[PDB]
Amino acid sequence: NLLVRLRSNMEPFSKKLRVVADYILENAHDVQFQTITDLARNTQTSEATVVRLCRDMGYKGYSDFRMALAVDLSQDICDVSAQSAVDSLQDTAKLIDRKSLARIVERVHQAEFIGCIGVGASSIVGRYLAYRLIRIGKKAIMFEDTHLAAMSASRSSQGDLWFAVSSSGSTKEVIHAAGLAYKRDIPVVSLTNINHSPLSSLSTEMLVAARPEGPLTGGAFASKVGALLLVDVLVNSLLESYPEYKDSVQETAEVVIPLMA
Amino acid sequence: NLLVRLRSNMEPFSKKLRVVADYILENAHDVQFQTITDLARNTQTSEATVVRLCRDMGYKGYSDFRMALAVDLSQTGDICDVSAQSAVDSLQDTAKLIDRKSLARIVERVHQAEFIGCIGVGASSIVGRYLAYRLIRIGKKAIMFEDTHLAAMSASRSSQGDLWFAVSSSGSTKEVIHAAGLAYKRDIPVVSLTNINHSPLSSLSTEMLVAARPEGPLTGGAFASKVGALLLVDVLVNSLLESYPEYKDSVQETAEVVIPLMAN
Ligand SMILES: CC(=O)N[C@H]1[C@@H](O)[C@H](O)[C@@H](COP(=O)(O)O)O[C@@H]1O
Ligand SMILES: CC(=O)N[C@H]1[C@@H](O)[C@H](O)[C@@H](COP(=O)(O)O)O[C@@H]1O
Repeated sequence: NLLVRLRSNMEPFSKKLRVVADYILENAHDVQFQTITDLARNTQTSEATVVRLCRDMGYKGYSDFRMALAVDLSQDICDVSAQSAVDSLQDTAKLIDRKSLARIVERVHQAEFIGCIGVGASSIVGRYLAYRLIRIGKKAIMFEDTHLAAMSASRSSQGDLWFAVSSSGSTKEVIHAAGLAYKRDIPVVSLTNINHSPLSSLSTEMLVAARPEGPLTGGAFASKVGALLLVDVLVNSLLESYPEYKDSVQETAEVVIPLMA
Repeated sequence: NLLVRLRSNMEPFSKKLRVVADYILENAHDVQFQTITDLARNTQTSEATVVRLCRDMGYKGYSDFRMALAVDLSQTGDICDVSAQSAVDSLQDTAKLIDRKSLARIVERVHQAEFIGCIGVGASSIVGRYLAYRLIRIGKKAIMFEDTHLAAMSASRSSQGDLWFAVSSSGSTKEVIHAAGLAYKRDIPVVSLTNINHSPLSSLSTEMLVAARPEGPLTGGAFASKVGALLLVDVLVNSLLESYPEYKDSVQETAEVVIPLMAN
């Protein structure tokens, strides 16, 4: 019925607003999975125009409108769950840009200190990255306290590198912390499931997994599995280009032997 | 080297120890991926016998021995596509292995549970966090601990209506077992999520779900091992959503309340 309201309330809109209004009507199902940056790009308008339209429909902004749009459209298990994750792995392996991956490998190799940022289900992905970095002997820290991450990002200096782990690239405190590093000329690598988002303007490099999240599918295993695959490839490529990291894999494995039963 | 020492220094070993020395000398590649509980079973000897072999050989115990073993063995196309392919094979292997009778029972325990405690360290922290996250999406109270002191203290006072998940590929991590063991001993259900059928943890588990690809001393954290542990988490919560469609209201409401935390 929010569609019914859009058509009905479309009467008073200017040309640019009606372009976006028309776009959303004809692409309702796909817009669930688009960021504000996507919708502005796809309509050839601006983010300011999208927001202005969402406000005219009664909403606080784009995220709020998209949430309503998702609820509006929504109105064997082991094998389906597994197949959906196999598909996303495959799709992600096709999408991976090898040249940006190779630059990212060199950035990590050169980094003295790696900070990672991510909340909600992205906290799982950022944790796996920091663990895998620690396995090869890098200093890495994962923050879900976005206040502490903003404060670290704000004093960041040559030698540091940041990963912003966010499927949507639209999470306010994650973007804020990442942007502080970016504005200081610190490399920021984003791990996302969407090509264009607010975070992309604040990233020096991006890896993109398959299956963008919508309002009702955050944390979906199909979206998270591709993001974890980005982490896996990155650290295995580091291991391949710099075999000396294998000494660290070995030593970190040895020192937790005394922690076994 | 450890393998040469096993060979030559085994003259002085007893028959019982010889059986274990012989099994290892013949199966050494696979022994990397076995728990003390497997080596004992596969040789039909006690875990005490296996330990005695290990210490006779100058190691602290089975895990120390198994680590030297993997290092001793160690001296004998595109990276994206191979890393993705392993994870594919692991997912499909885990899917075929899933015991659907256990899974249905585990779903019902979760449904009944008023409080869910989750325990895991190192790379298993990632799996336990995903579980607690997916629980919180359906409106369950779930806490993930990697502080194993805190996890021990909570488990030790655990009471009717609680349920624990012990996340460990090996089921052999000392402080994780200890905390799971405390709940188990107070008759509170414990569900283990591992990548091995037999382990110290299995004898302290009400139920178990087993992912493919057992970890070895030099492959802890491998994405092909973790990807199947995460698939178990997904299938668990998706079954719940299928049996108890009312959980979809929490999925929606948990999605709604984080909208004001987006940039737009
Ligand atoms: C759509 C949705 O449910 N969002 C919530 C979580 O599920 C999600 O994991 C997290 C991080 O979002 P990201 O920054 O896009 O990964 O954001 C929100 O708390
Ligand atoms: C073999 C190995 O390196 N083990 C280390 C980690 O990589 C592993 O994730 C953790 C928990 O292991 P689990 O309890 O078997 O999951 O134990 C060890 O710190």
